[PDB]
Amino acid sequence: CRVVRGDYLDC
Repeated sequence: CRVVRGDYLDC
């Protein structure tokens, strides 16, 4: 998983 700034998946 990378990050959530337009980068997270479902974790």
